[PDB]
Amino acid sequence: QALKKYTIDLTERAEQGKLDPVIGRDEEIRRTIQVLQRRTKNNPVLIGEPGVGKTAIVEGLAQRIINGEVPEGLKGRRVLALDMGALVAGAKYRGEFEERLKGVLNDLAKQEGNVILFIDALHTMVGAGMDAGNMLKPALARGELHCVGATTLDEYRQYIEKDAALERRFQKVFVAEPSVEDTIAILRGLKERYELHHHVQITDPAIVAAATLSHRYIADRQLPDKAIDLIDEAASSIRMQIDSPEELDRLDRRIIQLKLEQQALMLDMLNEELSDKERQYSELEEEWKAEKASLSGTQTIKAELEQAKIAIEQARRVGDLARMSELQYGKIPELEKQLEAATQLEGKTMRLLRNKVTDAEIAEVLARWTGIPVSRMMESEREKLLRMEQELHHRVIGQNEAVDAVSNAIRRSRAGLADPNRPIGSFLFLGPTGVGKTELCKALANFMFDSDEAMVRIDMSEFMEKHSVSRLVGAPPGYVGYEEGGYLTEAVRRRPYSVILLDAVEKAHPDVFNILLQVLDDGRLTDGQGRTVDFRNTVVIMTSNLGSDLIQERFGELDYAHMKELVLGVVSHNFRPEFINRIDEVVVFHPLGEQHIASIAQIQLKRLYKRLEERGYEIHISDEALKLLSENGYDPVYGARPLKRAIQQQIENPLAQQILSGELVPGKVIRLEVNEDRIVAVQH
Amino acid sequence: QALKKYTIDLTERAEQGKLDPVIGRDEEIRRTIQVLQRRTKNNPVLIGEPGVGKTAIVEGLAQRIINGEVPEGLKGRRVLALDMGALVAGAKYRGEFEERLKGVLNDLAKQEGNVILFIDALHTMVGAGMDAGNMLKPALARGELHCVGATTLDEYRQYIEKDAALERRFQKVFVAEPSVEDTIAILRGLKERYELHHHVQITDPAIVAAATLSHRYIADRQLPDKAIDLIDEAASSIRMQIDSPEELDRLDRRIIQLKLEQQALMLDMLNEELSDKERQYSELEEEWKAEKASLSGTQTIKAELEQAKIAIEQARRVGDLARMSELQYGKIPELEKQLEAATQLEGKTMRLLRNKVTDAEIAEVLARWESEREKLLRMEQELHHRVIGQNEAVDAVSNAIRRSRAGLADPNRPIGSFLFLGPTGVGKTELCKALANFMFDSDEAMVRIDMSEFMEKHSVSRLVGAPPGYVGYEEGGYLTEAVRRRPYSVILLDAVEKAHPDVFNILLQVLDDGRLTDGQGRTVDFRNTVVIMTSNLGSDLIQERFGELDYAHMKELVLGVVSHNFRPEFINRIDEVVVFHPLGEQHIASIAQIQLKRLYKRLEERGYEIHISDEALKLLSENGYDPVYGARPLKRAIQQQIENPLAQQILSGELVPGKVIRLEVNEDRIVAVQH
Ligand SMILES: Nc1ncnc2c1ncn2[C@@H]1O[C@H](COP(=O)(O)OP(=O)(O)OP(O)(O)=S)[C@@H](O)[C@H]1O
Ligand SMILES: Nc1ncnc2c1ncn2[C@@H]1O[C@H](COP(=O)(O)OP(=O)(O)O)[C@@H](O)[C@H]1O
Ligand SMILES: Nc1ncnc2c1ncn2[C@@H]1O[C@H](COP(=O)(O)OP(=O)(O)O)[C@@H](O)[C@H]1O
Repeated sequence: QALKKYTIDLTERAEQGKLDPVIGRDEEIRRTIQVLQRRTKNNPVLIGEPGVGKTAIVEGLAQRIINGEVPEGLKGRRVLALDMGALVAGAKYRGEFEERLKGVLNDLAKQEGNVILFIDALHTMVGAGMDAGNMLKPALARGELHCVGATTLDEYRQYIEKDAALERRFQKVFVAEPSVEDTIAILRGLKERYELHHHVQITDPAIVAAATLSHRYIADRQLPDKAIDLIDEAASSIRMQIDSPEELDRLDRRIIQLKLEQQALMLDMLNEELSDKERQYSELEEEWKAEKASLSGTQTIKAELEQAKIAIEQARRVGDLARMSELQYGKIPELEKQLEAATQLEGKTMRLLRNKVTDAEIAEVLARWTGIPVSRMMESEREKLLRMEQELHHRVIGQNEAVDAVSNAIRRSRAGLADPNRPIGSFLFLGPTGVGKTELCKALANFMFDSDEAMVRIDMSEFMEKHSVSRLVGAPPGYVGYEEGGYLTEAVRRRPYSVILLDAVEKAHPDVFNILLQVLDDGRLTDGQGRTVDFRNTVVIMTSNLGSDLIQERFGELDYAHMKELVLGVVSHNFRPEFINRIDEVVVFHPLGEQHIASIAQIQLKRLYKRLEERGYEIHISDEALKLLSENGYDPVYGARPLKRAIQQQIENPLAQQILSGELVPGKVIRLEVNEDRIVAVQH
Repeated sequence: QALKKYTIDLTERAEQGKLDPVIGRDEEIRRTIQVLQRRTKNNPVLIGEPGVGKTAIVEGLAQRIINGEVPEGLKGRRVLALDMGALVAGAKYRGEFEERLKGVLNDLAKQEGNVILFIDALHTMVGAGMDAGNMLKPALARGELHCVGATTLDEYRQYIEKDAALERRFQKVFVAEPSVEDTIAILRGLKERYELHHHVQITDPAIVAAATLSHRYIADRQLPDKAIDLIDEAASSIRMQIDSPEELDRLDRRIIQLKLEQQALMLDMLNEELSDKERQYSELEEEWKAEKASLSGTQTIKAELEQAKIAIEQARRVGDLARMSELQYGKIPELEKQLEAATQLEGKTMRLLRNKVTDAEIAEVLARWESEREKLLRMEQELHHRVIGQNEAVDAVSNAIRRSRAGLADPNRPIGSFLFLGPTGVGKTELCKALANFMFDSDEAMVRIDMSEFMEKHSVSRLVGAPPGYVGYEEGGYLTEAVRRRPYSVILLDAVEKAHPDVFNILLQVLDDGRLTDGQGRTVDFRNTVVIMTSNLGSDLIQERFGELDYAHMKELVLGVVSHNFRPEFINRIDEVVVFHPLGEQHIASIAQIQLKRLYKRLEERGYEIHISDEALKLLSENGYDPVYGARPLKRAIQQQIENPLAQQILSGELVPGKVIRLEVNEDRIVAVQH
């Protein structure tokens, strides 16, 4: 024969129950049977992005052939899974490939249409060394084969819409991703399957949270394959933690260590201590065996329940009379209620932990994938949001108003009250140059997701040309950066949960504001390569200096409201009404006071003492030296980077020179005493 | 059956202890035990760079199966290692290979989901002749097979990620290269193995030095394989030096030579000399046999100690009562103390020697294949070797190396920042190449980029990285992209006086943190390099008044001149400003002598012998040296004024070989004569 040599008889497998009873998908099975009951062009192809269960649609079609939900044009049909890889890979020679394939077509035509041929990965058939299309073509035209394809949409439009004859030989059935609730229903059927295998239980809140958080976060793989990945991987982690016991291992190491100690000593007391620890070890071991026996009985009774369900389906196919009522009314409710009695018994007895996969397990598995704070406000990030003013003032002294505004913005977003097409929050930082624009940016990226490195800083001062705009969106096809990628859009597509930091957007060309109009309108910024860039998870922050002299000269005896309205008017003179129209909340910075400069110096002393204690020195400072640093590092035009370069040039250059001179000794208290113009270090 | 015909039971070998004690890798065995117990994707493939013991990760999984340290469902599995190579070519028929593999797969269907299959180099399962992929692509989805793959990343990315009916029956259990201390941990168990085969002793400082030098120097292979091969080859080296001596060879050649002479003379005295040397040879031979007997007894009783350890482990597994305490209290301490007595006895008697493995043996195995002070002294000495002159600059760079390579400076700043001030062509290129030839051990382990061409606005668009679709684009980038090509080198920016303020902004970004991104979004670090610049105005002040002035106030005056020309804060972040003198007579003489050395090497390999006169060297010194260029006019003047009349005369059929070819002078020429 040929058919047993190359194909996989799926109806025999579904008759042996080795498949998945996939719930739903009723319209796609209907449209596949609409195609398969035609006269010519009997060839549906199942098209969708991978993971959506096109193989499962074919297997569910086979299960409906076996049970008999099909019309009277498919009953008794066999479904055979041709393996396109299993015909190419023997052909060394001229015409041994076509030998096999003509053998397959003669045996299927001997069956006389009684065999629905199934071909998975149909885009292997076309380019496989003329080969396989130009023999199947006279059979696919006359309907004497019954091919069912299964392919990704990209391989469809690449390997078939090219070759138009084999395009019209087939027929599309567009398969869409399932919904969230359909994903939940699918996973409920698959829970009822999977708890036979991993010997555990699954609580349906973990199922719905798994589906929702997988749809929220995993943006490469698609439903339901990613949800099944999460559920199965958590089931395997719990199958580990059945036999992971740690306390028995600690007690065994303790008793063998005290055994070696007592055997070396042969005052004693250790016969008594070892007897107590052996008694505790035996009790924990017997409790462990009791838990194992409980889980074994629960698994066996769950397996007998599922075999009873399979047997009552056997009675639904065959048609025994008393067997139906007997199996149902006896076997289903009593086995379910003592399955729940075993469930509450395991809830009583599992001290040595879980057999029920909770949502925290899903959080641990998805955190091992990516690392998001996946779950909700867990009173650690939530109290962080309740002290988000304090959390931002942990690193950024001063500028209370913008801290409050950004805190309110993220408090709106994490509660789900943002308009979910816009990005998380637009910001127009104003005011004096170099106070903590970038420090608030770093602190925001820090206490948003990870750290200061989950950002993209873009100097907008460099973009002053038309081809600069074509750079930062991406060059259109047939041109240059279309080879070598866009600028902004690639930086977003690498870091999808990030912060975009612009720098002096007023120094940019007067048209990049229109790209920002698209950004702050809807957060899709279609690049040069024609694929969308999704800003709905990010935070766009823009910095400027359009009223730095205006704010520094009028901060005295003017409140926050008049300052905001005045700088709104001035920015309206500079910018356009559309651009400031799309902004969520323009904040206004104020100039710095000398106590804030002293606080910046304090934080620099904190980080410098940390670095030099990692180096190995114990250094103290007089506050007079702090006052000299504060007076030598502020100006109305530059701000606190004068303090930074003053700290660098007056500490980091001379004191490290004194260290490298073999002068200073690690461990000594090093008081940074003052000079007339400098700071001297002593060894005391 | 066919399992006996084509598989390798790992569990029987670990059952009889033939395999290796797997050390570490708890996490990867954990991830393997996860992926082995799922319902889908039930086939891991251990993926990493090759030779990191992926086979032994499977073997340690098998050992934990035998020792019961696995979860409950794995308790009772069988690990079988199917060879891709064992199956191939018993076939003249049209697929006898396929028949045998079908018989194996039916046997694994008969074993009913128990046998866990091992295959390494899973790409060979994909293409080897249906051959092994699509005979098993059913069995890799029908639950009758639990294969454990093992391959490199490249074969996974090609031959498995593509094949979409195979792509989701496999997970990437990533196995990384173990660290130095991890490799130490792996070696500390197999040291027990690697003495019982080679009859020697291994010491732990040699092990950590071997791991350190292996990770530092051998870069073809990786850890832990290369450290293990160093240990095993050192064991072979000591096995050779014990089993095979030198003075015995000298004495044997001497006695057979004097035996030849005495047999010839048949005055004598040689009967007496030969008898003395034969007595000495017999004494050394008997001492050598005594040493060999001592080492034989030592290693036999060491193997007895190890078999006592194996026997007390057998008594731990079985549970005999008197055997445990008997084997412990008898067999361990007396055999250990007389093994140490044999060790100190060999320390007394081995003269004719070595039985241990030391770090000197590690150096020997590395050569037949320690950092800061030695590298400091070798750096300074090679500075005095290659580049002539500029000993002040030698000391300046040596001071900067002593300041930066102590580690007590900022690791967020670039290492070497300088300004070469002096006339051109004096050896600035030579100094850069000597820096490169020590610090990265090649002359072109560096980057030379001139800055004199970048006076216009097209400097950041030509040095850093161009906008898309303009002049400086299709070479990549001058400065930034060379570091992406060579992250391990030294950077030069000659003629920085012709710069542009964007370049000064770039260099302040360099001297701040070293990170710098081009116009298309690639973050490039500079801190692992050395950046050097040049100017030629205070150099003209040097050419004016280097004589009768010092070096330090010279440095202060030229730093003031640079402060006139450059920004003070721009040159403030520079580590050290150096001064280059005009080399005048003796260094010109030396570099001309170097050019004469390479000329003499080529003319000696022709077969001549040429001696220069010092007067002709003075003519070359006066004709080639100039105050504006240095010595590249001296190079072409050497080329012309020597080689062209010389090659004129040699091809004249004139200068006979084998004579002193004296470079005398004419009134204006440099002529060679024959006498
Ligand atoms: N409705 C469903 N009910 C139950 N399981 C499903 C359902 N749809 C998909 N699955 C499961 O999803 C997994 C694979 O889904 P598929 O859609 O078959 O992925 P796929 O068909 O292999 O797609 P590609 O392109 O071949 S990767 C199997 O474990 C199926 O059981
Ligand atoms: N409120 C603050 N708290 C702590 N440190 C700050 C604060 N404001 C500024 N700094 C320091 O001041 C400097 C300002 O630099 P930057 O923010 O880059 O310039 P600009 O203020 O023009 O945006 C930063 O380098 C930062 O170290
Ligand atoms: N746990 C371990 N401890 C020490 N050495 C190991 C360990 N595991 C493997 N090795 C070494 O790795 C070598 C095998 O390399 P392997 O990883 O099997 O090959 P490949 O390069 O094909 O992945 C063996 O010589 C073994 O000594």
